[PDB]
Amino acid sequence: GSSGSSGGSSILDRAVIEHNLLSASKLYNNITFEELGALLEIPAAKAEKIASQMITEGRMNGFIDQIDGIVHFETREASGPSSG
Repeated sequence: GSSGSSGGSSILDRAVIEHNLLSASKLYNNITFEELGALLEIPAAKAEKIASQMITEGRMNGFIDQIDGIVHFETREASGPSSG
């Protein structure tokens, strides 16, 4: 299984990615690791881990879809199904 797996390569501004992740979460309703990484200029592997790390860090709200490999971001003014 030839997977990306990007350890150390670029030490770009990690803060930017963190914010960008939050910015995109408020911008792009949904984006893939490939695109997300292209936005942060980072690899999907990094954006994937970062995205996941962000959620775990509480920085980002939502979950990562491994079924479609898309990052599910939260949208302003949202809750879900009708509770009751």
